[PDB]
Amino acid sequence: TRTRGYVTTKDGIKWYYEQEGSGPDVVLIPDGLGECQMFDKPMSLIASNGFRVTTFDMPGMSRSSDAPPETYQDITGRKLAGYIITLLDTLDIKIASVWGCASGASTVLALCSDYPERVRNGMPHEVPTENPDILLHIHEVDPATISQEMAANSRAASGNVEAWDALGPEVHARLHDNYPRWAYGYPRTIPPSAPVKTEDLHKVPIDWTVGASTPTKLFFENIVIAAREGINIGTLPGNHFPYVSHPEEFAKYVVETSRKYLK
Amino acid sequence: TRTRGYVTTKDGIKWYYEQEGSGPDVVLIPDGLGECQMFDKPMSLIASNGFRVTTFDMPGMSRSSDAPPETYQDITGRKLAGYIITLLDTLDIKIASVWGCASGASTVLALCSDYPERVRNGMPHEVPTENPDILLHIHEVDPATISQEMAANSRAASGNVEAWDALGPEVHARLHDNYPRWAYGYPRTIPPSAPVKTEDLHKVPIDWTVGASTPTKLFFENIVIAAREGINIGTLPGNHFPYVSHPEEFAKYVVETSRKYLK
Repeated sequence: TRTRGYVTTKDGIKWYYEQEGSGPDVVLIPDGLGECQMFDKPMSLIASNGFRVTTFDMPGMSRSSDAPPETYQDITGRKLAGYIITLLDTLDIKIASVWGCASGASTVLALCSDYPERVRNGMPHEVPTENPDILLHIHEVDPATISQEMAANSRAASGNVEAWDALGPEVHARLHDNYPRWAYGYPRTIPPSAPVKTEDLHKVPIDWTVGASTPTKLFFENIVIAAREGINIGTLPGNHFPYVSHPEEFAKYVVETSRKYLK
Repeated sequence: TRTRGYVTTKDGIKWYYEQEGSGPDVVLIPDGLGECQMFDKPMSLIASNGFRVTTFDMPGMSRSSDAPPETYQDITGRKLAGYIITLLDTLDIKIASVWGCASGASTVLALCSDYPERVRNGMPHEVPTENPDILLHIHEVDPATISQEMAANSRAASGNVEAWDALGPEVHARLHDNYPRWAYGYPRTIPPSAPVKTEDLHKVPIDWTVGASTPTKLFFENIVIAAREGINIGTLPGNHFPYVSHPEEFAKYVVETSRKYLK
């Protein structure tokens, strides 16, 4: 049974979150778009394997939109990690296996580096280290343009346009409003702040991934860093949203990976 | 400037080869298709930067078709390297900077591992380590189907279909006949013989690349291996045929990369 709710943390954010299952904690941090409904399908799969899974809309995004502007402006992995930690304390989550793509991945690494005690294992996916030229000036145009552009960009990187489309009108309407907000506070500050320094990656176990169909250059640097640092690195079917494109495989990956760090 | 002709080596191969320029030797080994006309444009560029460039059609392919059956069957990097050494011996090329993609890349590595004394530096591109899904049963259909399917597959991996097409009707007619032959003796034996062990990679300088637009999973292992072994690794624009898709950029890479090892 899926638990759905809202909670107001001490930092003023009114979080929308979902939980399912019991057992060791698994946390699914969304990507930059901050829409946790993208994890709906995988959520059940994971939970069914003896895990309590928690996900949520990111501050200022979708259902967690009632939050202070600072929580969605000048965003970095560490900033977002700070918020997550507060939320986890509020939900009494002591330690967890954390997944995250893009900014969510930056957050995972930030958590791995600065709050090692709260992380059982980190699963970052496509950590932004550079700013694709397709973005670059995405925070200068009008909201409608950003929305139209980012929707096309996101769908293109979906790894499966059918499944992407099948997220539904509710989700896409929420995504429509998130795009501009994302554009103003993420692309410029997230990449440069990526916690990929040597000292950020060895406090807890890390299992890094990149989209199998993602063009090599986009996250080439992720692979080189992982390899050079001796961190498990691999691919997942799909591109930027494996949890949407290939929910069964995504679930299997998260379950198998987390399972190996449990007693 | 450019010389074009044939030379019959002691192994029975009647090679079609081309040379241009003066100075240190640079050898451009074609990919699995074994068509050296793909190097036409970049060859001039490289030759004009103070190098003597040598290229050729691979054994049993294109203009190098008059060759014993053995030379195009059960192909491995080492097998091809043996033929190349004989060719180089006949052309009096003692030491060279060698470029190679796919099977060509496997050959480069084979040369680096087994004939280090003949290699100034190796520039392998997209070394096949696994036989990709798309070519699992390629040999199981009619030759006409093989030609059609492989022409499509190659065009899709061209990195620039306009440039691919622009190789010309003559090249494509030759490629048409090469496809089936390549399918019978390459894809099943090339990948398993990849000289990518630790013992094959430290005898001479190597500068490894993968296509920037190539789907990550395809040559994902190339990146990990290079990085783990501390070998220079980067991307080149395009996909599988950088010398066709981005001739100028390709030529620049070969020149700069080779130039740095000169003494």
